[PDB]
Amino acid sequence: SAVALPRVSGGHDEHGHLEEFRTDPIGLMQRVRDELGDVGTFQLAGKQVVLLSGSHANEFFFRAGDDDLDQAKAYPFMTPIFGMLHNAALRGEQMKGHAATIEDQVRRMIADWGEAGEIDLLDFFAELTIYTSSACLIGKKFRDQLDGRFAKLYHELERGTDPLAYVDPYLPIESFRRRDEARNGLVALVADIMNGRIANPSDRDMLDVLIAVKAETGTPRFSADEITGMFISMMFAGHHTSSGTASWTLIELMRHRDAYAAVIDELDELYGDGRSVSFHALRQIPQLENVLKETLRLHPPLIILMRVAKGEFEVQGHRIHEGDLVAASPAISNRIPEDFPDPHDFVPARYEQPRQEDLLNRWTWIPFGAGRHRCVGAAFAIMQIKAIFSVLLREYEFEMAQPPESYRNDHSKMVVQLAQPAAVRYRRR
Ligand code: HEM
Repeated sequence: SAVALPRVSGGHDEHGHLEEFRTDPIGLMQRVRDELGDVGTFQLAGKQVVLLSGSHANEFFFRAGDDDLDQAKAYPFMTPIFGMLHNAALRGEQMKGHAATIEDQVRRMIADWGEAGEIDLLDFFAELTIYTSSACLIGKKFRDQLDGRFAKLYHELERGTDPLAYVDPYLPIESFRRRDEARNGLVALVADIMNGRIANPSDRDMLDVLIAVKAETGTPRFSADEITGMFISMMFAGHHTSSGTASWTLIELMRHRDAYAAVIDELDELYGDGRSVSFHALRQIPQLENVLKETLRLHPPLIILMRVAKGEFEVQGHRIHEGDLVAASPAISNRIPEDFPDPHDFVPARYEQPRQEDLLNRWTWIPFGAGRHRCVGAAFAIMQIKAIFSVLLREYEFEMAQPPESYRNDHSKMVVQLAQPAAVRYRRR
């Protein structure tokens, strides 16, 4: 019985649909839903990906236990990179402080901005998010010993996630080589901070905690190599997502001056009570929030969510087998026509009380995913954007220095990022 799941057209290239997935993954995924519907597959090298879409299919996907759809082995490119977080830095009691930390990191970042100038959205926000994450999730003391170097290396790590990892995480290609060398540079970086603390024993941070943990032998339990990895781990899920979202929030505001105007008036109005960013970032900021939600629907940082099937299951009559990669796609589900009218349109109103399309499509509006394993950093990420823009939009006004269309994502790697250049002009309000 040579029966198989329905497969999307194409896949002609050497590694099937891989070549396409590295160029236009969203187009490939839309063609799957368009030709096959809710359940369809495409081939990534040797592996088959079972792409689920639509409310019913996604519900099955998100309500499944880690015993059915495991995430652990779904992203082999993470092994070389790495080599819970919630308890350490995401406790609600900590949000207020993180709001202040973030505000401080932003003001520090733009400190040399002056009157007017230009920045690159990817460069600015990517580095800014390294500082906010490192400062909040690990500690300011640690962040203060970091600079553009750490950021540049961390970026090489993210550019080391070419879909070819599904063939082998250690292929002798350039991106995988750069990835390994970059991590080697991150260890040298962390080791230097570690030796400074040991040679010269106060506010304590997560690095202090990891350095102090002793093995039963009495010897320290973690090496510089292991600490760097854990640190890379703590910041990975929150870095490229925040950087990208921040970039696309400013891009959309700039593309739609009407939304920009509204956000600005509301911020000046909100802050008119004299309270701080750490006070307002934890509280409602409607216009800004709806622009954010609309930015996440149109440009979700994770365009595909992966899993490895453990058992034998059936989704809408189609049979999934153990070993199959099962996948959900926020890029695709977030634009399903019947759930989000004019899906390709930037319509913040979509989330105002009268519609709240985000809450009426619990299994389709999945920029943060859904179910039990819905992004645990969601509240932090929202607070961060509020905190970041409360500072930027009040101090500076922005404008595009390139055609509106040239602002787009780079889909060559599993981790999505803004293509360059992404130049933007700024000027003090
Ligand atoms: C607005 C920016 C962000 C977006 C769109 C986002 C989105 C997501 C999505 C879609 C998932 C689920 C992935 C899957 O189902 O395979 C996820 C998981 C996760 N995110 Fe985020 N995230 C963002 C920011 C952050 C930040 C800033 C942090 C760190 C404070 C973070 C930490 C995590 C963690 C730890 C998980 C794993 C959750 C679990 O499996 O239980 N995220 N995120």
